[PDB]
Amino acid sequence: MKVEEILEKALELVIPDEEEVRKGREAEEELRRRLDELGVEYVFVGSYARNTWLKGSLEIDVFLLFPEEFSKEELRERGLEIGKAVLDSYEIRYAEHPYVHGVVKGVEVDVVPCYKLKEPKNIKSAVDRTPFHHKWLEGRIKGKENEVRLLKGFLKANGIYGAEYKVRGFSGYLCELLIVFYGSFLETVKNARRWTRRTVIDVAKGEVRKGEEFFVVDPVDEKRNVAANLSLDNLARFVHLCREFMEAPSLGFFKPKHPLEIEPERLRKIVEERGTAVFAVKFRKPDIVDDNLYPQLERASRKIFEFLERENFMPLRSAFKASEEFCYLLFECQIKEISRVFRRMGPQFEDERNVKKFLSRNRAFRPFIENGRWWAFEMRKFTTPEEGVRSYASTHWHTLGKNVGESIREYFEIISGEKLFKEPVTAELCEMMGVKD
RNA sequence: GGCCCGGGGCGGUUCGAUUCCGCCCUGGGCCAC
Repeated sequence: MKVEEILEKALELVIPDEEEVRKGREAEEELRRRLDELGVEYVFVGSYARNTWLKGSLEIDVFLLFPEEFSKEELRERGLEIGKAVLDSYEIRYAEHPYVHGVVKGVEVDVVPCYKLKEPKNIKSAVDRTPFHHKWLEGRIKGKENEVRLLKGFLKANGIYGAEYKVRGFSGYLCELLIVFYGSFLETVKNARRWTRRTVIDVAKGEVRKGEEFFVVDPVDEKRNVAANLSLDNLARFVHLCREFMEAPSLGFFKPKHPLEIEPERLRKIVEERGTAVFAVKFRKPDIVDDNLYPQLERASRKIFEFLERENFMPLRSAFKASEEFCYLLFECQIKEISRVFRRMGPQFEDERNVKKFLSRNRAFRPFIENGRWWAFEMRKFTTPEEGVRSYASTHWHTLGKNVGESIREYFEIISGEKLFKEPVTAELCEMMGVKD
């Protein structure tokens, strides 16, 4: 029931069993043949190549090596041809550049094209840095693969594994660098506890120093931060998870948390107990990829949150959720209703010039003096958050992200009350309000 | 697509805007890569 005892049973969840392992080898096997039969220069990389892949995440990455002189276009065309010829089923995919994804003997395969080079410089695209990352890692990580898996399993179970924008967590490469640095998962966890937002980990120099931000310097490129897209709050959650784990080790830290859905009735009661304004902006989800969508949801969410705060509705927290169908921007405010009149600060009494201009405005209530300066009562255009966001979203749709904003412009509604509790957002709402149990 | 930084125009808002809320062009860096 102590750390060691737990990490033992935890392996069971992160390490792939013989059947899954065999499936991958027989696949790498066949994949090899097909490529040699065309005599292509390739190099398996990624977690499959180093046996650092998490149980259930089997996927083979194959990078095709091309001469430095070949053209951008050449690589994609030939990469496509090759990928086409070797994959049972395929499907052009995209990221920095287009690439081929498919399945061989029942397993996911990625066929990426890149430039065969030597020495980190000369690099043209992040895909070229992958072989170097791989080289630096194969020798150093050998023998610690299960330590890598515990860390990945740990981060994954707590919703902070991937480095894509939907997650903003720890990339797999980062996890392997951490193991190489600390030696094991427990050592990584024990030290992470003393991590700060100013911590800088330098694998190449085997050093830990203070910086302006959390920086895990790439062994292959001292200027690149591997934890660049790890978010401040996600770094905080990890640090806090590590402290709690070392305090009360549990297998539970490696098991995915249950959705724990709730009945809209209890949710309705909670919001009533809160006395707050809970509402959502619902619009149609743009047909774009997560990497473009979620950063936009954050912006749209932030822009409106700041509108709510400068408009005095005392926002608490925000959230958002995407579906195949729609997107929801969720909000909770302390002010369900603010008055019509508010006070605008005017000039100091001595400034005759500005005072006259300030008093020249025809207002409904007659301005007054208070502690040396003039003030005026003014009337608002809206008195409820919902009412405010309807105005805001309607005229500032263009500042809520290029795609999200264009979608909001053509359609969006504001839901609240029971009507909201029926939408697919209860999970996000409970998280947002700290509903426990 | 998003984030950081820096320019040239603008609009609305305000007693007063470089500085609030936004929009055009526009140069550089970063991120998912």
